[PDB]
Amino acid sequence: TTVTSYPGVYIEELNSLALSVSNSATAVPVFAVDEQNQYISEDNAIRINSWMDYLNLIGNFNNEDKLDVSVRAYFANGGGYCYLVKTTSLEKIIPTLDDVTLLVAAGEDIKTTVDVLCQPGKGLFAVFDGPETELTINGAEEAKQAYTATPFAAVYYPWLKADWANIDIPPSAVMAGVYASVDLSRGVWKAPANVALKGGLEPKFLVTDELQGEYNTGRAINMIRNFSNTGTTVWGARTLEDKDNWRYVPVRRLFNSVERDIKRAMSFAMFEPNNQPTWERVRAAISNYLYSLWQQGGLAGSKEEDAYFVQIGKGITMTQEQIDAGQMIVKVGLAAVRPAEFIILQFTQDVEQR
Amino acid sequence: AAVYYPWLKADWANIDIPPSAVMAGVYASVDLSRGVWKAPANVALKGGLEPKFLVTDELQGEYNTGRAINMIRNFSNTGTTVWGARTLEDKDNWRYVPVRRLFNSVERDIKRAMSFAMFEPNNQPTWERVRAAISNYLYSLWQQGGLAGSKEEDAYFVQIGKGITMTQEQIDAGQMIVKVGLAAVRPAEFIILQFTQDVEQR
Amino acid sequence: TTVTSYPGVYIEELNSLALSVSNSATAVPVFAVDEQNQYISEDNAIRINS
Repeated sequence: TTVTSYPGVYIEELNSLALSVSNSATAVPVFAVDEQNQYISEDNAIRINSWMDYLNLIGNFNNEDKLDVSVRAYFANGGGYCYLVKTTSLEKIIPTLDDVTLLVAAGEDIKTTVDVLCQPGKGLFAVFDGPETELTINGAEEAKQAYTATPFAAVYYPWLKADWANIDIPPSAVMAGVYASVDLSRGVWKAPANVALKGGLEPKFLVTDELQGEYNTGRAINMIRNFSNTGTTVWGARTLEDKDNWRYVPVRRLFNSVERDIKRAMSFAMFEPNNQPTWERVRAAISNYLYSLWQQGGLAGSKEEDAYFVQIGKGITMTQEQIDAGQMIVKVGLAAVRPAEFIILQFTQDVEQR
Repeated sequence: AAVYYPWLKADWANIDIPPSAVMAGVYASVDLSRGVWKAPANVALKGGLEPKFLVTDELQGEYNTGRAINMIRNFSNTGTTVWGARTLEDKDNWRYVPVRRLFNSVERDIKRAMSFAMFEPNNQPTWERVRAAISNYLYSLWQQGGLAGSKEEDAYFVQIGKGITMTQEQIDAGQMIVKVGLAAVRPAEFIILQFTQDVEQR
Repeated sequence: TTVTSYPGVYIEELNSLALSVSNSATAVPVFAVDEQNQYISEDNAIRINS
């Protein structure tokens, strides 16, 4: 540590491992632009902040082209900054980017590129757009066949039609803004459904309630439905996967933003020597992040011993021989809240029975 | 030994700087600031010099095994940082340059102390001083966190005495034998994170 | 399970078998229509809701 050579006063500042977890950039999307759009440069993530910032790329032509309408509809719903890449070089740019967590298809049919991109380790929940044609109720078995069931996706059926820019707006770029608006206003764990679309755009296809019955099961297609109380609202929080674990886009995107806020904090404690002083700081810094989500109501459970658990230590999670290979193992439990998809009400006339 | 791949390029002195002289200063900066047992990787280079060759992460996958080559990699959070603590040997004992250079600085600080007790006659008064003086050094490293283990009976052990480490016939040849155990800490090379949705299971 | 190749942070999500039993569609009938009824298409389960 310190060497003492000459008689004098030696100042040395020993400091413990200071570890804290930063939460930032929950929903920052990317837009796979149309390949024909000549204004996006080839193989460069040109980044835009606002619509006046985007308008320096192209000063006119808000009316016709389907990318140009989509990013205008994106900034109207929710505020964010988005990168614009061509779909030809989509798989080359996205891994070398800072925070891209919604690979949003602005009507470009990039299902194969999404499956190559997102492994279970990376993250970046990627929304899709529904089929622009009519979906009847008895043609449900074929309309689901085009999408392949993966828990990193979401489909939204009715393509939207607005007053300005008379071409049909894709629903995926519209719903991309509602994600960043909900994750900013009420946090990431609240489901992005049941929020009115702030832009003045109506669904082109009306939604029967029985039509949503046989589509919102299996690899579900969420449906934008307009009714009289709140206007045109999004009405689906299900992803493209039907099992008990990963059924919901709030329960999926909470496990993205927790597994990315901790991974940035683990870069500070990267090459620290792992013993009992080190993994007490890593346990206490992660458990304060998972406690702050529990006080905000993002995790279910009555008290904090049930909402989460974190376990580091020789013995408990890793053996001695794994320490000799230099790999410390952190087990993290989360009980994420799931939305009330079907609130049911049971009415009894037996009040003394209880 | 230790190898560091990308030769560095700086603004001043436009010839290519070798990485070995650059990494030599980071060793003396880490060993002074946080001690010898902390791994000399994950420290930004204070000089204004960038790597001449960019490092792909998959390129480091098949080079950081076997007789490994450590790689200086620049990323956006901390700048150009050193990113390897492995030596040129792939076995379980001597895999790391902190676990190697701790066994150099302990086996040289004690060897200078053994010159004072060099020709002392070895009996029960002598090797009680040598046992108690070495065990206080290995206790001071344990309180600084340089040695793993829960309590001091597990972090180290030192054994001198007729019987235990040396026999009677080796005393008659005049050679006393000191056995010293160390459990040096090894760096977290691959921190892995396992996420479960079963919180009442634990 | 997991392979460790390069020094870094590895996220792997191990999840237990989540199994739950869904109860739905207890009594959904089919109607063998009359063979003379020309409006039902041949060999196709035409489905009606209301």
